[PDB]
Amino acid sequence: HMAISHVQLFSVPVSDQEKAKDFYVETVGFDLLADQPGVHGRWLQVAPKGADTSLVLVDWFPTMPPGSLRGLLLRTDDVDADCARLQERGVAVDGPKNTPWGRQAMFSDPDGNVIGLNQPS
Amino acid sequence: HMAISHVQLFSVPVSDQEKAKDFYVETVGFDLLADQPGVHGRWLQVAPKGADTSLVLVDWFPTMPPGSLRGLLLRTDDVDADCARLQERGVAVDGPKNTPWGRQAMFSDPDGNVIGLNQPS
Ligand SMILES: COC(=O)[C@H](O)[C@@](C)(O)[C@@]12O[C@]13c1cc(O)c4c(c1N[C@H]2C#C/C=C\C#C[C@H]3O)C(=O)c1c(ccc(O)c1O)C4=O
Ligand SMILES: COC(=O)[C@H](O)[C@@](C)(O)[C@@]12O[C@]13c1cc(O)c4c(c1N[C@H]2C#C/C=C\C#C[C@H]3O)C(=O)c1c(ccc(O)c1O)C4=O
Repeated sequence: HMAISHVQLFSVPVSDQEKAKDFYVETVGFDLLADQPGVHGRWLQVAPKGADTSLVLVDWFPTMPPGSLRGLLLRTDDVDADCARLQERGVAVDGPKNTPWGRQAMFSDPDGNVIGLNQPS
Repeated sequence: HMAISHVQLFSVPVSDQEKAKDFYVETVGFDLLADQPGVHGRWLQVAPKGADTSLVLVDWFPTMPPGSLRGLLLRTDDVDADCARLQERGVAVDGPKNTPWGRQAMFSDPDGNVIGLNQPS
């Protein structure tokens, strides 16, 4: 019986990392956990405050070109307010629409990776 | 401040969903959270028991070809016992090795997506 407790982190492919940083931290409001050298380049690691699973903003996997990532869904406690905030902050939002699984919206980062919001029922 | 609490889920590109599911559920030991019809096909969702962030094994994003995903790291309380459990079930493992950020190991799913394991020091 495996001792795996959770996903520590996964990777999002970006091109300009400084730009991605400011987007995920200032615009989307993630916490900046680490920004330092890593083995294949600059390790840039972000997460919603207090979450167990963080995201790494990388540029070193050929198999994941910048902006390729889809099907990422972020849980929020208030999808209307978050959409209002994003729009305020100069991001294009698609939604919020209702769905069988909660109230949802979509937007994209500066490379074109597509991020969902979901507030469950 | 944004009302985003955590990443609800993210996507892992696969070809055969029935193989993938058996791999993640039987080999890697995840719980099966859903196996049901979705928008763009079959919705198949796996997570470590207890965990906030879950994984969807999808086939339908052209920008994420099967087996293309990298830089996924799973947190575990016993990487040594995990690597030996994986090995006895037919999985080629690279590790464990000590790194600055914990004891770490690596393996691929049937499609070639590279999963990491990490037990912190
Ligand atoms: C082909 O797969 C790989 O290159 C690796 O085997 C990985 C993906 O698995 C990997 O070893 C990598 C790796 C590189 C890093 O620079 C770091 C890390 C690292 N672990 C694996 C993970 C990953 C996500 C993108 C990557 C890269 C590898 O270069 C870290 O884990 C790490 C780091 C910093 C603070 C942490 O708390 C931490 O956990 C960190 O800088
Ligand atoms: C069509 O919209 C999109 O392209 C977007 O990618 C999302 C983010 O909006 C996406 O709409 C998708 C989507 C399809 C689904 O079939 C589901 C869902 C779904 N939401 C978004 C999510 C995603 C990850 C891969 C996908 C694709 C879209 O088809 C769900 O969110 C969902 C589902 C089942 C139980 C849940 O608790 C749940 O949250 C579920 O079946």
